[PDB]
Amino acid sequence: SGEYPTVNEIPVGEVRLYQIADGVWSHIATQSFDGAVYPSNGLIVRDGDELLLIDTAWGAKNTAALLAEIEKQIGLPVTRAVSTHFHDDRVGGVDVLRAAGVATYASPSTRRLAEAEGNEIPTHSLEGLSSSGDAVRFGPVELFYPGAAHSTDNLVVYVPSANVLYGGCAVHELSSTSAGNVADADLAEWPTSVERIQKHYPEAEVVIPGHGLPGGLDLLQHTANVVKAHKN
Ligand SMILES: CCOc1ncccc1-c1c(C(=O)O)[nH]c2c(C(C)C)cccc12
Ligand SMILES: [Zn+2]
Ligand SMILES: [Zn+2]
Repeated sequence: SGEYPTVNEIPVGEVRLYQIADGVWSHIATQSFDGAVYPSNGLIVRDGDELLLIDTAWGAKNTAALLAEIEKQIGLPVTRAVSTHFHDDRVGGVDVLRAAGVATYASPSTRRLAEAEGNEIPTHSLEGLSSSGDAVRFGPVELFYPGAAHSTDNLVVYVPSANVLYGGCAVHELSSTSAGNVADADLAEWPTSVERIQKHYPEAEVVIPGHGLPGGLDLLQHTANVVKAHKN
């Protein structure tokens, strides 16, 4: 009923959308992993009379449910998707997307890692993102590679028309007390990569983490603080 969705308010097997700004939504779904249940976020950005999707809904059935929710709530076709790193909360569902007519994209680094992991693999490679600080345009967004953080391949996404920064899993929500799933992380570089984001996007108004509640620019500093304390 208008608050940001959580596991407790998403019916089983479902997806919810949340309007962030004009022509910008997040998508929220839940998944089980290793016997625990987690929420995750992605992004939807209006691209004229089409939509750009950022990240899957963490699984094939969740991603089918995401497409249905988009049809119900927005009614414009999803024509392209970008996955922001190789984990299953970002690429799990890419095969569903690909069979629904969506063109799927990721950096070459993400594609290699996904393949090596046994995860679903986006079709198209995003060049121009291999060095930290690199940025490229993709429809209505900018894609930015901040350096290694949550993963070596993590990308962030900026929506310039709305000053929305989608941090993905490199950015944590303000209630977080730990650095989340750090299996593939670079704890030592992560603060430096966050500082690069802070420097590049000083006008961000909304910051969306890969998991949990959006907020403002303070999510960036909080993330650096939690990572440094996990490493300590
Ligand atoms: C282990 C604790 O993990 C987290 N705890 C809090 C929030 C997020 C996670 C988490 C993340 C992340 O931090 O991005 N990725 C996950 C995966 C990925 C690898 C699919 C699976 C399970 C959990 C997670
Ligand atoms: Zn991840
Ligand atoms: Zn994640």
